[PDB]
Amino acid sequence: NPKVLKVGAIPDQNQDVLDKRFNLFSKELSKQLDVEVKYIPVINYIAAVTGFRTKDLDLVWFGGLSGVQARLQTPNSIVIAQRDIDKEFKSVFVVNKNLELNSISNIKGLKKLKNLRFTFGSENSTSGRLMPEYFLNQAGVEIKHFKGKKAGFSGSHDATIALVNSGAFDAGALNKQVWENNLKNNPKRTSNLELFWITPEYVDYHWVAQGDLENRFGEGFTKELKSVILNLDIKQKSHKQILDMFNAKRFIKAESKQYKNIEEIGRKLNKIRL
Ligand SMILES: O=[P-]([O-])[O-]
Repeated sequence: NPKVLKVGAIPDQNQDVLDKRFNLFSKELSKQLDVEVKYIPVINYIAAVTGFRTKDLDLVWFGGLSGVQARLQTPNSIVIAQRDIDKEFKSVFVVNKNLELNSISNIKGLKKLKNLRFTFGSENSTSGRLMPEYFLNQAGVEIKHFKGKKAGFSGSHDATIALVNSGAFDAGALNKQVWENNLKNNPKRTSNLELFWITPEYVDYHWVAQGDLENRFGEGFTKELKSVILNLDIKQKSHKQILDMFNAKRFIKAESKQYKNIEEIGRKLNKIRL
């Protein structure tokens, strides 16, 4: 249906959170743009990229890696916006309390994760896989050093927390904002977990739009869409509700140039391929 603006997102958290966030976002866009807007869930990160490529999705909340992948597969698409935090984004490594492992204050301490059961997030996660693996490798830790000579891939930051919290895995890595959200608002999910390490900064999440929206929605639509997202205003109750779900005071401009380092890291780890 070409007259519906279809919103998507990488499934980086439990579906209940995603539904609430993206349905509220969609309703606000629909009011301001005077068009039908619908959030369309997907099963995994690959499905977000491929749904964008096939034009089943028009406007998608991507991670750094998955947004790079999507824009490579889908030429002439548009980087729309990000949060302030997405310019200086971080991961956390977490460990199960039962290990009695002390936190570290230097990257070389990641060697303490060798011979443990370790899970990443999605195979295509920036904060849950790509950057954690990069940092592990800098410490001399490779996937083959983990218990079983393999790592888990949980598919989402909430799922990583749940796996380490249950003792299915000893350790994992995830989005630092998600870790903090769970720690405060869902403390039972984090009862058996301790913060192990906070990573250096890198670029992450961003909105990506199709390049052809004008043909369906009229001249100037993409500009209007970008404007609506950038002008979301913490002082307005309905905007606040949306913005709080993104753990942000505002959205800001983002350009394709800024994802060069993620792309290069992706190439080095053979992760540009889905
Ligand atoms: O790509 P995102 O899960 O940090």
